[PDB]
Amino acid sequence: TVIITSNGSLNDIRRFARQVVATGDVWHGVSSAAVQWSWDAEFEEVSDDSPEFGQPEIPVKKAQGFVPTETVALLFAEGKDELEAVTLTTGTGQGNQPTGIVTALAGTAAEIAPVTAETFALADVYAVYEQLAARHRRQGAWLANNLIYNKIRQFDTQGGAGLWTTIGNGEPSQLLGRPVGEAEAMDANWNTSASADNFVLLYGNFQNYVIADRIGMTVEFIPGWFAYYRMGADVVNPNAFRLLNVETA
Amino acid sequence: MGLTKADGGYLVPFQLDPTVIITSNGSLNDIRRFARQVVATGDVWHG
Amino acid sequence: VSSAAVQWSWDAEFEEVSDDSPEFGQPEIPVKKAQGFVPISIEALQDEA
Amino acid sequence: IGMTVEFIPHLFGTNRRPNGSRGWFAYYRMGADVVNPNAFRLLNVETA
Repeated sequence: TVIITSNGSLNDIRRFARQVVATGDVWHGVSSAAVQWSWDAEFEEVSDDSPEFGQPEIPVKKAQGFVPTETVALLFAEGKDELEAVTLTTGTGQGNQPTGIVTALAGTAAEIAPVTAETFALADVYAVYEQLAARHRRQGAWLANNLIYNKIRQFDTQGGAGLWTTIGNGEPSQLLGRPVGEAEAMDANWNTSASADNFVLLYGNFQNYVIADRIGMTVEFIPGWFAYYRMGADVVNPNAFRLLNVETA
Repeated sequence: MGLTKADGGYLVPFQLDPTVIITSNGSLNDIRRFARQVVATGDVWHG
Repeated sequence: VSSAAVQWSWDAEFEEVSDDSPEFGQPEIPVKKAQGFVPISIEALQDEA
Repeated sequence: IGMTVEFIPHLFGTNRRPNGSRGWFAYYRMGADVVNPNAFRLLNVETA
């Protein structure tokens, strides 16, 4: 056997995200907006209310690796899992990479500044949860790095309305009556980090983040070993999330 | 022979999800579960 | 033996794969000895119970 | 041999590494000639 010395990565996006099987190279959908009504008087001509339609688009991309038996399979699988996790958490979207949720949400109206500049408090969690629309709010999930959850644990000192759980207990399953997910590939500090933007928390309806899968992990033998894998992902509705951004300067 | 159209890209079939997605925020309200409701039969209701 | 994971990459169509080659280490654990001895007399062995 | 189609599962790039493409090979063998030239008649028109 072999002892793996790589840190690896963990991600829970696929636990909540919507997965659809795309037969072709590109997946297509249809978006719409509701009709507009008005209060009209008697014998008044009704206003024209033609709806507008749109079409999202999901290209399918390709990731492959090559080594010039079961040991090789495991070494391929670990790298595949790590790459998939890091890219789903954040992918540049441009070039040859699928779009990640953090990349696709930056610059959208979903981005929110904290109540106190360069500070993480209990008001920020409630602000992220409450600014979302009710339809998406009642059905959604969280996502952050474990450092953030530990900081949340370290808010209650006297036992008030901050007692998520006590020491000697595992990581609680629910936060504010909602499922909790974690991802090692999210920023968790703003002091030592040299970046201006720090996206640390996320909450929203994850059925609006569509991941399209085409071909699973396949391994061949050339008389080296060749393996490749295809997927694609992007966001349909950008106003079903509320991303937090601590801004340093 | 790539996925470009002139190199065999015309062969792939167009894929579409027929179901629709509504991007409007909508609204939720709870007046109707607390308020009193009456059945009008004309144009006005008097009391 | 110990090793690391293969570094996958995002490649376009008709793009040659990178030279992804892992490396294998070798931990070293020798075995060592501990011992202790006590002598006893014949008279003591006969008398003491 | 008649027309035969052979499938190549892997192609390689400049640096002799796979580039994610496959191949289709086909070959044909034939030969022909004339034994008796005198047993044929051919009409030729020479236009200046």
